[PDB]
Amino acid sequence: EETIFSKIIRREIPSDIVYQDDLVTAFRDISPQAPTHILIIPNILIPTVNDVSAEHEQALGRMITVAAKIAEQEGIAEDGYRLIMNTNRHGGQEVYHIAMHLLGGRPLGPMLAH
Amino acid sequence: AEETIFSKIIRREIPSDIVYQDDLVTAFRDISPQAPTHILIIPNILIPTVNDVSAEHEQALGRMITVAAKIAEQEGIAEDGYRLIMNTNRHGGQEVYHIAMHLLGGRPLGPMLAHKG
Ligand SMILES: Nc1nc2c(ncn2[C@@H]2O[C@H](COP(=O)(O)O)[C@@H](O)[C@H]2O)c(=O)[nH]1
Ligand SMILES: Nc1nc2c(ncn2[C@@H]2O[C@H](COP(=O)(O)O)[C@@H](O)[C@H]2O)c(=O)[nH]1
Repeated sequence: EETIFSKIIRREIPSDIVYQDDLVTAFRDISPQAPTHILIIPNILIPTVNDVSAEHEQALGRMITVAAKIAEQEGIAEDGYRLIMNTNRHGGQEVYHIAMHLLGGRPLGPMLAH
Repeated sequence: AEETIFSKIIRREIPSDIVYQDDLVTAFRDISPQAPTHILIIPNILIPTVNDVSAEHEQALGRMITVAAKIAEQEGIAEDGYRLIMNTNRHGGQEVYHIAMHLLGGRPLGPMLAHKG
């Protein structure tokens, strides 16, 4: 059940890719929600965070280490930012290939609508 | 940087109720829960901010997520769904300078950002 994210990874549909290595691809979100909104995803199809196992841990860590790098080069590192992963209906997960959202460029919070 | 109370939680130097701990990570309930499940997963090493992460941390960072997934399932929220959030510095609203992943769930969580601008 490949999603559009695998075609993005493979440069078979256009996207603004900001970083890629053998574990991870990062690209700008097509419907951004903050001045910076970048997605960082594993190059392998893992549909939900429920599907992760210990073998994925390096790629999972790289997603965070890559978001940090990207936060710096976006000029958002000092003022700050948020990283978010959504899972299933309560999380609002829309694409079934795991993704960390990097959000920033302005004060962001609260974590959840009250 | 100096240690936060989380260090004393991890080291069991302070009274606590740890939900999970291994070589790499520790998890415990937030003191001010923002959802029916609100559990923090943190590395056992002081990393003040996400800006302080390096390659050598990638295994512990990955463990934070595989552990979040394990806890979400133990909590009965894995199928319904959940959010993992990490906050950094002022714009993220980071209150404690030891990195933490928030596992939030137990209800429909609303928009990913309530202030959507
Ligand atoms: N660049 C790009 N972004 C997408 C595409 N499809 C979805 N997105 C973005 O990625 C997010 C999907 O992550 P999820 O909703 O699964 O957490 C959505 O917020 C959406 O804005 C796409 O085909 N191209
Ligand atoms: N159990 C517990 N939770 C705390 C303590 N101090 C802060 N917290 C929770 O952990 C979060 C700190 O993470 P941050 O705000 O840095 O993302 C806060 O939202 C707060 O609710 C504490 O001493 N004990």
